Order: sequence, then structure tokens, then C-alpha cells
Amino acid sequence: GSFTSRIRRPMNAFMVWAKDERKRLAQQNPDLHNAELSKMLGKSWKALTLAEKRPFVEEAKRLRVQHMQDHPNYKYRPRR
DNA sequence: GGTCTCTATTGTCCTG
DNA sequence: CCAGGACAATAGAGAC
Repeated sequence: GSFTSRIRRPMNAFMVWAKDERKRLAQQNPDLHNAELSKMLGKSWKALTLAEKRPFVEEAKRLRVQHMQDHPNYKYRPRR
């Protein structure tokens, strides 16, 4: 296999939902910077019922479980 | 001038 | 299980 391939942390439920919404807001607000778009997303994400977040939670689960198969003894190591 | 850091958000995990 | 982090996706924007 490979040791020089970057491995990126699987995205939690917020980031899975934000990937598609951030695009969707970036269309409707095309001058806006992603720093400003994030402030919009966090506010929208607070406002979602736990019922409304559960589909993105389930998709985040699938990811992490798949992240395991591909990198099976993976340990998260933040740099410093 | 490519290449890296940073913004800004949440949730997840880490190392002190 | 606090305190102080890194870091997932995203393009703009500064720095060197």
C-alpha cells in the first residue's frame, strides 16, 4: 500500500449537511465569502430539529464505517 | 508564483 | 469527565 497518501478525517453530520447547503447558499449569495457562509450554516444547523438532523447523522455514520474499511487501523494524529 | 495558512462553522477526536 | 487544541469541506485572500 501507501504511506505518503494523505488521509482526511471523515466528516461529521454537520459537515455532510454543510457540504450541500454551503453550495446551495453559495449560488443564492455569490459575493459571499465562505467565512460568511459558515456563519449562515451554523445558525441554520442550530435551528434543525434533532429529527431533521438524524438523516445527516446516519450518513455521517456510513462514512466513518467506510473510512474504517479503507484505513483499518487508523489513528487520528493532529499535528503540532 | 505555486504552495501553504487562514477564515468561519460543528462535531469528533486528540494530546497536554 | 475541564482546557486547549487539530481538522474534516469550501473558495477567497495574504504571505513568502
